[PDB]
Amino acid sequence: SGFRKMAFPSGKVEGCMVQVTCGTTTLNGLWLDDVVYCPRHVICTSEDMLNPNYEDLLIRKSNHNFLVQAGNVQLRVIGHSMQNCVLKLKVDTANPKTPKYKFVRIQPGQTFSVLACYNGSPSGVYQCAMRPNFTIKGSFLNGSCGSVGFNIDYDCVSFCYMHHMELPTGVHAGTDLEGNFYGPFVDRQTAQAAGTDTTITVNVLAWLYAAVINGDRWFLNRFTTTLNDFNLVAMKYNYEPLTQDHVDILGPLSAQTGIAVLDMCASLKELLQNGMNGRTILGSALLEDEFTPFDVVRQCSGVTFQ
Amino acid sequence: SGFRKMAFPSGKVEGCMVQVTCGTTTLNGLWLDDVVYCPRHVICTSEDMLNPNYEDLLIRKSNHNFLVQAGNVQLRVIGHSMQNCVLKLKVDTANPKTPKYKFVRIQPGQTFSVLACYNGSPSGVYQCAMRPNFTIKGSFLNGSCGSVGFNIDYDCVSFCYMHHMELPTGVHAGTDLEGNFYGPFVDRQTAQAAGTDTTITVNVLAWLYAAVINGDRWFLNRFTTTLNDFNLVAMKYNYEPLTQDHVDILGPLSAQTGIAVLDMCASLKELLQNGMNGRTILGSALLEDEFTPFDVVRQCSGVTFQ
Ligand SMILES: CCc1cc(O)c(Oc2ccc(C(N)=O)cc2F)cc1F
Ligand SMILES: CCc1cc(O)c(Oc2ccc(C(N)=O)cc2F)cc1F
Repeated sequence: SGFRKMAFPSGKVEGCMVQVTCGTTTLNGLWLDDVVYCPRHVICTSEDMLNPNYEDLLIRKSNHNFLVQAGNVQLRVIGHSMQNCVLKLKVDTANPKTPKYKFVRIQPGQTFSVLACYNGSPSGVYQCAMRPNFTIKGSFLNGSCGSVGFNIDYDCVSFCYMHHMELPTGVHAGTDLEGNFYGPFVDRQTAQAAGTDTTITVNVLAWLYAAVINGDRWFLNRFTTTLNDFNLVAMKYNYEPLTQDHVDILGPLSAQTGIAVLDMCASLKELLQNGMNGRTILGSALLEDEFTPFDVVRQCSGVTFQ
Repeated sequence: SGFRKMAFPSGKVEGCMVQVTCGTTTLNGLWLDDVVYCPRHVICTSEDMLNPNYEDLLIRKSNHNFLVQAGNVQLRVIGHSMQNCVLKLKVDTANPKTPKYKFVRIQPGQTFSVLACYNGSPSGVYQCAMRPNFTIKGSFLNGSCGSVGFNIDYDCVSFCYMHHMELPTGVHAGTDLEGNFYGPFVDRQTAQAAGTDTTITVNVLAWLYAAVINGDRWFLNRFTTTLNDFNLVAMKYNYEPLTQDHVDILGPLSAQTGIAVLDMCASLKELLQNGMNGRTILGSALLEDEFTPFDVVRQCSGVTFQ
């Protein structure tokens, strides 16, 4: 019993974290096979983050300008290239701790674990979601760039995020492992403001099913609704519109608990219109939206990883 | 910026998790050097959890009755002994992934990371606190027994919890790694109810400092108070009494933010008496008490682990 914000085991990713230093800038890199991936703004100095021309800044960089340190050993850089907003540093040693892995570009609403690192050393792990405005609400300080977000399916690590920037509002932005930013953000210290932080409706519903499974049932009402009628309420509270795809994805949780998806929507509707009246759900006083339906099934069924 | 429920990197502990099977019962064990630690109720059957006599049940067990599997390899058990509520299974192979480690019995209010496991395979990691009633609010399903809680100080893993039981109320109980239960709980399926779940006052205050550091300052009032006057409010809301030791421990956070500890107490007092009026603090609608002062400093300063 009990439901917690749960991250994947980070050991497979810890063995891939290295320290990359260019000039006086040090951040983290990801060492997979014989390539080290890191944010391209490692080549930037302080005066340059306002308006960097990365192509021009890279002309003055050779392989030996990139210092890559794994633990206490220096990796030999034998080639380097820029792919979008990441650099790929070819090293002469394949990472012996390389796990089975994929590179995935996730959709908004999807969750992943972040291994926060500093100077190539892991500091902590927590669970994140890609917000609908393509930011993430993480915990990152100076030097955390290059920290990655990932999912694990048994023995395969799916890397989906690399941390690049912190916006003036305290939220965070980054790229996939191909170097393409999530959302409209750029690796420049400029005026870029995040859009509306809408709530991930399907995730709240999943979390409500998780609450029912674990004994929190006070919010179950006597009402039902339709997708169109619920979405009229979702729009007012800046909730994502619920689609039939979302209903379908919640099928398994609906079947296990015997509560029709549209019944749970009517329960959510009452919670949005009347608040929680000082009660709590799974130890929270607000509606949680960073659990996916698959996360709930995983944690309520005990899926492991080899 | 940003403040998150953050667990330690679990890689050092993942390499120690094994599967222990006795008869038809399978749970998790912790393999350090040439000893495997696991809950002693691995030797129990279903009819036996009501009133087990472990000394008698152990008489019918030999070394070869304990099947210990690390990954896909069978470990050779060459000795076994019961220490309080854990079994120590001497194996003939030292764990080559053994990290620097200690065994620590933590105090209530202290936090730690849990590596939830099933069949010796890690499933996820999350942060927990030892509640003042000596329970923990975890996420454990059948087969999770033997999962451990731990802290890391750079390169030393301090193991402080092994999971044993789930109470009828959905909370969790366990032992230190010497086999002594936290609180009055026993490894028997009996009537044992948890006491008052009081709030860890010093941890809430630490978390309020973390909020100030990250830009949430609306709760800062114009008032101050005394320890005795604040504690009169703490008692009403089932808060731990604050002591001078607690004030001293908050010194560093007080100095960094320039807010006297007793000023922050007066802010907490107003929050308890008037609620949050629908606002949030660090993304929460309730007062969080599972961050220690040391946790806040760690996450706000970027401490790493080698
Ligand atoms: C030119 C691109 C660029 C380079 C930087 O080095 C940079 O610096 C930071 C990045 C992230 C954080 C944080 N806390 O996540 C803090 C930082 F100072 C920002 C930035 F856009
Ligand atoms: C005789 C001692 C004993 C043996 C058990 O095997 C047991 O079983 C469970 C333990 C923990 C959980 C959970 N979800 O944490 C679930 C369980 F069924 C309980 C118990 F007291």
